Amino acid sequence: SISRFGVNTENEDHLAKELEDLNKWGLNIFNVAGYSHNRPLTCIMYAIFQERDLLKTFRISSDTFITYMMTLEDHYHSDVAYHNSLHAADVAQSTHVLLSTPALDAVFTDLEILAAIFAAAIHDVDHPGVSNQFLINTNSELALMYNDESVLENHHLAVGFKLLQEEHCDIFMNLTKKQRQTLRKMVIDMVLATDMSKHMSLLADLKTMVETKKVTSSGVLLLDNYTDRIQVLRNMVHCADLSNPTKSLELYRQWTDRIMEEFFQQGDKERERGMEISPMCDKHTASVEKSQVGFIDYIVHPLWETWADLVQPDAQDILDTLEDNRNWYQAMIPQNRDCQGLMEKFQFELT
Ligand SMILES: C[C@H]1CCc2c(sc(NC(=O)c3ccccc3[N+](=O)[O-])c2C(N)=O)C1
Ligand SMILES: [Mg+2]
Ligand SMILES: [Zn+2]
Repeated sequence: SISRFGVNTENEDHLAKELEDLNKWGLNIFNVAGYSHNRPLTCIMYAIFQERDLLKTFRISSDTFITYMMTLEDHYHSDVAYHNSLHAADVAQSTHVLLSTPALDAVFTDLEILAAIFAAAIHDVDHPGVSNQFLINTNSELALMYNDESVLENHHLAVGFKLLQEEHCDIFMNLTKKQRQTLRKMVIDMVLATDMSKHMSLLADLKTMVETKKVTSSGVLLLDNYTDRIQVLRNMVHCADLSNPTKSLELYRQWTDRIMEEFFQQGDKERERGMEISPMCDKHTASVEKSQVGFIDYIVHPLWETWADLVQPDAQDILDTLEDNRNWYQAMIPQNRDCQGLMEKFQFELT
């Protein structure tokens, strides 16, 4: 029923109401999902692009764009609990908001805007619901093909890009050859940066950026060159990928249930195979609450606190919500040694 929102629906009134919060951190993608015949990704990407006049700027037809997004959305596994199209929509919509932050006003080109939103949308496509390390230890075709390096993240790129070639799917058809090679380079860089094994190198570099930042007379970050811009961008996308815990508790509890169920599903495959069970993946032993606090203290808060620095005072509410959600889980509970599970799970790579 009628694609002005690019999707079928029987509650355009409630879909519209919900898309009023398109530009806000508080948008509810679960609701957009429920009012779009579970096409949250197609729906939110279609809204974001009209909102940013991106289809105009890059001469992308509504049909080309809906045809591609639909296909991209088809390539997220609906039987995977967390890494399905709801996640991709969320990260896309979250990048859209981060891009609007006042400290970054007019800092990026339209091409960079396009790349960052596209990267967010494709960053987990065709995710099988198991980790890089799982794929490597079981000798998956994907691990062989990509030499055990950012295996899934290489696959998300191949797939997202491959789908441009489907009939009526080339949303970049009208870019210049130069724009296209620049977009490809930036998206590759951003999607590779969503590999959690890089989290600590990302974060160290973001801290250096923070410590020597410059802001204009207005109050807006001064980003000297390409190198500085793509670095903010790769951090922005990693932040969006890690934004679940900074969202209202109503939303984060749902994201938590989902990733826990996907972790448990990997653990069962590990148990079934006689493998050691990855951290947080053993349903018989996991403790969500304890894990929440550790994950927020060791991974999420250190990052968002640095992003909040970069763009101060813009991200203060984000940081506040994050601290409230942490204390919510903490209250249910009756340091390096303690962080060891996260280190094992994320496999931080030295550089
Ligand atoms: C106790 C739970 C709470 C939520 C959570 C985790 S781990 C986690 N996220 C990740 O592990 C993650 C983050 C960035 C990129 C990839 C992943 N991942 O592969 O799961 C979340 C979350 N909702 O983002 C542990
Ligand atoms: Mg990923
Ligand atoms: Zn993701």
